[PDB]
Amino acid sequence: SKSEALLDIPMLEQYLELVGPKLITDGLAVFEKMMPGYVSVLESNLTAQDKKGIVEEGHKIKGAAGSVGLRHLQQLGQQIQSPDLPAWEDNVGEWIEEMKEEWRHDVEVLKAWVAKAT
Ligand SMILES: [Zn+2]
Repeated sequence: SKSEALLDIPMLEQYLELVGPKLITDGLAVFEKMMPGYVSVLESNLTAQDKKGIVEEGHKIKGAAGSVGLRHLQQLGQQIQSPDLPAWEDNVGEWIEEMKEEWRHDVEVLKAWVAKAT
């Protein structure tokens, strides 16, 4: 059930048919190199209590993750960039830490899925 929950399987299956696995795996390699810096910027903005900085970085990750089918990371970045939500002030530091702790795992789950599908 982890593949279904963390990845966008319909999008990935259509992508495999249209482009093949190489564009997905190359995109994923770029995502892995940029994510350490994206999460560090989220954290430094959280410390500075810079709301615009946090929302801007959330939006960048949302797009980045959605491009490679990381549906749950995309949903976290959607929540991070949504200060209109009643729970935002209470939970944005929790969603930041959740992202920090899990993104490498979510990348390993997509790598395995692409390996099995191909
Ligand atoms: Zn999570």
